[PDB]
Formats: sequence, C-alpha cells, structure tokens
Amino acid sequence: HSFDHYIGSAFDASNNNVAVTGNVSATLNVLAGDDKVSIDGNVEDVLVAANVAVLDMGTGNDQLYVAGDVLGKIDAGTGNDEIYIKGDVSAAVDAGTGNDEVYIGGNLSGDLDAGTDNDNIQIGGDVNAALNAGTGNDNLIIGHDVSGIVNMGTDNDTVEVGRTINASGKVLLDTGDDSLLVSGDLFGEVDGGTGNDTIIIAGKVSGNIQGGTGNDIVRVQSQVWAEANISLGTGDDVLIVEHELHGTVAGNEGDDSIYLKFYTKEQYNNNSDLRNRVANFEHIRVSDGVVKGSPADFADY
Ligand SMILES: [Ca+2]
Ligand SMILES: [Ca+2]
Ligand SMILES: [Ca+2]
Ligand SMILES: [Ca+2]
Ligand SMILES: [Ca+2]
Ligand SMILES: [Ca+2]
Ligand SMILES: [Ca+2]
Ligand SMILES: [Ca+2]
Ligand SMILES: [Ca+2]
Ligand SMILES: [Ca+2]
Ligand SMILES: [Ca+2]
Ligand SMILES: [Ca+2]
Ligand SMILES: [Ca+2]
Ligand SMILES: [Mg+2]
Ligand SMILES: [Mg+2]
Ligand SMILES: [Mg+2]
Repeated sequence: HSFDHYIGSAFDASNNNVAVTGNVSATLNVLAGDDKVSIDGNVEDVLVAANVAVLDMGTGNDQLYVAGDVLGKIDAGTGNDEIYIKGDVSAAVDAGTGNDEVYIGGNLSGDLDAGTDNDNIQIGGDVNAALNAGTGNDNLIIGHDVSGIVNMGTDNDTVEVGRTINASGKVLLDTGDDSLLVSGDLFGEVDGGTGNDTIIIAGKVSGNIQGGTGNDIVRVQSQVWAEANISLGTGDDVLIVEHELHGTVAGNEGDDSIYLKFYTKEQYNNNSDLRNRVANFEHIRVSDGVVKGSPADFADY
C-alpha cells in the first residue's frame, strides 16, 4: 500500500507493506500479520481517545520505520516488534509483550513502555519522560541525559547513560541482577534495587545512590560532593571511590568494603572528617595500604 499524505486506510490480516512518503494524519492499524510500515514524514498528533494508539502494528512480529517525529501514540502490540524512529518522540510508545527492539534517534519526551519480555531500547538523545522497560532482561542505551524516571523493572537489566542523570532524573534498576553505567554526572538518583547490582558513575556525584539489598558493587570515578548520599543497603557491598569523597557513605548492614583510591594513609591519618565519614565500613583500603579490616586488593582500579 503506497501513500503520499496518509489520511486513512483499512488493512488486514495479511503481512502488509505500507509505504508513506509524507505524514500520517489518521489512525493506521496494520492488524494481524507480520507487517512492515515505513513513513518518511511524521506520525501526527491525531485526535484519539485517551491512551488510544494512532499507529498500531497489531499482533504479529512487526517492523516500523519513521524518518520524522512521532507526535501520536505508537503501539507495537504483541509479537517481537522492531521500531526505528529517526526523530523525536513526544507521544507514548508501547512496544507491548514480546522481545521488542526500539530505536529513537532523537529525544524521548512521551512515556515509553517496552512491556513484558526482553527488550532493547536505544534513545539517541535524552530521556525526558517515563521509561518503563518492564519485566524481562532489558537493555537500555541513552546517548545523552536522563531527566525523567527510568524503571527497568524485574529481571536482569543493563542501562548505559551517555551523559548525566539530571537532578530530576532517576534510574531504578529494580529486582534482578542489574548493571548501570553513567558516563556523565549523577545529580539525580540511582537505585540498584534487590539483587546483586553493578553501578558505575564516571562523572561527579551530588545526588543519591542506593545499592539496595543484595551484594552490590558501586564505583564512582570523579568527585563525590558533600550533599551526595551513597548507601549500599543490606548485603555484603563494595564501594570504590576514585577521587575526592565529601559526601555521606554507608555500607549499612552486611560486610562492607570501601576503597579510597584518591587518599594515601598520610591524608587519611590527617583528615578526621574523612575517617568519620567512612568509619561505618568494615573494611577500608587507601591508595597505599589498608587502614581497617581485611579489604580485597582491588588491583583492577
Ligand atoms: Ca496485517
Ligand atoms: Ca501486525
Ligand atoms: Ca506486533
Ligand atoms: Ca511487542
Ligand atoms: Ca516487550
Ligand atoms: Ca521488558
Ligand atoms: Ca526488566
Ligand atoms: Ca531489574
Ligand atoms: Ca537489582
Ligand atoms: Ca542490590
Ligand atoms: Ca547491598
Ligand atoms: Ca551492606
Ligand atoms: Ca556493614
Ligand atoms: Mg514472549
Ligand atoms: Mg538535551
Ligand atoms: Mg545535560
């Protein structure tokens, strides 16, 4: 089915191929079948009832390409769906059940739900709204900042943030054995949730990190400012701090280790505020030896 300006058409249970060279200005529903839809323009803000999809890929393993922006809701439905939107997304996107693959080249400012099963989400710009990866072992890669709330849901999820988790932003890894890497700064919040999680912050931390229950490892590579709070939760946790440590840090319950790579024994022994900040840790290693307990060597860092 070929269209320039799409203003409405009926599809069916066949495996459709829909080519739109212009904009989508009515509802588009390719229904059952493994359908392919390609739109060179925008999915427009078509008037529909609350939470109704403008573009519905339906049941089936469907494949969607949009070269422009998405301003009306997309539902990929059931099935293992593949979505590629080059532009910005300002409407809701629901990849549904199935192992879905979602690529958004621009910013995400509508709420995304990857739904059940094991989804791949890639956002070239910022995550400004809700992003729910759902159940399943999900993979989320963000090019720029998180200003909204990312919830990776149950199972063993991976998040990589290319820039900064802003003051308003959160990344909640939830249950499962999750991995987070923030390449910029953490001004908002991160929560590992239950399970044995790995959290790595390359930039500075002024916001909050919770390891949650489980035996977690947190590594911060730049300055931890005074207002920051890093709590490792119950379980047997490790905190590696590669630079200045001004903020509040807690091992909480369990057998907890801290590596202060930036401070030598000489500094530690001459800085009562630093010693008091980290005294709650069972094991404490500094740059040139051990000051408390029996920490691991941490030779990797
Ligand atoms: Ca169809
Ligand atoms: Ca379909
Ligand atoms: Ca589908
Ligand atoms: Ca789906
Ligand atoms: Ca899904
Ligand atoms: Ca999922
Ligand atoms: Ca998940
Ligand atoms: Ca999880
Ligand atoms: Ca977790
Ligand atoms: Ca945890
Ligand atoms: Ca923990
Ligand atoms: Ca602990
Ligand atoms: Ca402890
Ligand atoms: Mg499935
Ligand atoms: Mg931005
Ligand atoms: Mg920024």
